[PDB]
Amino acid sequence: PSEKEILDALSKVYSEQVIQADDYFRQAIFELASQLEKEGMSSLLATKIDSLINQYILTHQFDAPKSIFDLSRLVKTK
Repeated sequence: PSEKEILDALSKVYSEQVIQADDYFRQAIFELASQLEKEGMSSLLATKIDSLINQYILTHQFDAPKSIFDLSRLVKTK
């Protein structure tokens, strides 16, 4: 479960029309992916993406594109 796979999974989520259409989630994902790219992965960052993706999933009543669930899965693993 590598630093790059998570970064790519973030980018996949970021590119989603429903994420692009929403200024809070778009920027949030953008910031987390930049922190990862810059500093690498961490416990903390894992926690932050987890919280953001939980928030996205719950806010949308489990109606989220596959990539969101894919990302969610990856950061849940660690």
